[PDB]
Amino acid sequence: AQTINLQLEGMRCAACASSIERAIAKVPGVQSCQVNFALEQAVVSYHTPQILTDAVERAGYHARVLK
Ligand SMILES: [Cu+]
Repeated sequence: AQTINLQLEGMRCAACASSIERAIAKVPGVQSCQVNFALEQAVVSYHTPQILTDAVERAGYHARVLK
């Protein structure tokens, strides 16, 4: 697969982590997602990084790919 790391903004509580995890899981192609709450980071494996960041932004959070 391919794996990307995202730096997120706007997570304020566990419900935010859940919303983001759900937004990512509704993206066709995604295989796996983990969120680091304190650091506002996600690691996502998928089968379109722009697809992922766009989904997170639609859920109401900022997202950028880390390189
Ligand atoms: Cu929240």
